[PDB]
Amino acid sequence: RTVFSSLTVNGVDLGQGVAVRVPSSNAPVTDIESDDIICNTGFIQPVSKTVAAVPAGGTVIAHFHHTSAGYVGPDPSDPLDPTNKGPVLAYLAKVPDATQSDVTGLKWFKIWQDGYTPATRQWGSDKLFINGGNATFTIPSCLQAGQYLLRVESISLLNAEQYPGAQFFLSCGQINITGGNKVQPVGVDFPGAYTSTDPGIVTDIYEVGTYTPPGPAVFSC
Ligand SMILES: *[C@@H]1O[C@H](CO)[C@@H](O[C@@H]2O[C@H](CO)[C@@H](O[C@@H]3O[C@H](CO)[C@@H](O)[C@H](O)[C@@H]3O)[C@H](O)[C@H]2NC(C)=O)[C@H](O)[C@H]1NC(C)=O
Ligand SMILES: *[C@H]1O[C@H](CO)[C@@H](O)[C@H](O)[C@@H]1O
Ligand SMILES: [Cl-]
Ligand SMILES: [Cl-]
Repeated sequence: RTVFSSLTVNGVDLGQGVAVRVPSSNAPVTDIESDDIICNTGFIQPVSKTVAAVPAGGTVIAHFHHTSAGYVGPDPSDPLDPTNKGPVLAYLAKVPDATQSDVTGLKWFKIWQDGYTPATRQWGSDKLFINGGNATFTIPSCLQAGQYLLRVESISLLNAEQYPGAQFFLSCGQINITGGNKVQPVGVDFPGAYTSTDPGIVTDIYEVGTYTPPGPAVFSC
């Protein structure tokens, strides 16, 4: 179990819960056809009305911790329980207002993921753990400036031998991309992009040889 609950933008920590819609607990989303797959559910109120200004090309850290509280000292399952092998993924969607409550019907493009490396048997979850919950990635430099949601997700495949089984731990950050260019990427639907036939979602981790994370290929400029 894990929760994305804070952001750093080009080395500046924004603060616990700031510009993130933080779920009330670390309970997983398990239904890929639920609207809960978009940005989770049951947000801590009142939800932040901060929209983090981020230059296109800028470096963002999405901070995962074991619980919705963020860092509360030593915990062997902070940022996640390391037995919970799986990928880490980041997506953006262009939105009219990054504080708007309705997150349905958006078009999500993947900007980063950390899957599995067979030769080292290392998962993105392992790297996330080593990195103290820091999922660090850059915002594509060519993107159209404006308001976006930043969906960052940790998937535990520990029990993903059938569907339902995969456990999805995700939140949406609220960002305002500045500078940039004019690229408006093709995105996918949530729900929709993840299906019960995807070997990225239905996976026996004790029988993994190669692994491909679910969803579209990573967008690059
Ligand atoms: C995960 O990310 C956190 C949150 O940003 C990392 O902590 C931060 O690390 C930075 C960069 O090394 C520290 O910056 C330094 O600040 C000191 C003064 O406080 C200054 O003298 C240096 O010039 C430098 O800019 C920052 O202080 C620190 N912020 C925290 C701890 O809140 C953390 O290291 C990352 N964890 C892992 C395992 O990578
Ligand atoms: C954000 O900052 C990182 C270093 O923290 C760079 O690697 C990246 O190019 C971007 O400037
Ligand atoms: Cl746990
Ligand atoms: Cl460009």
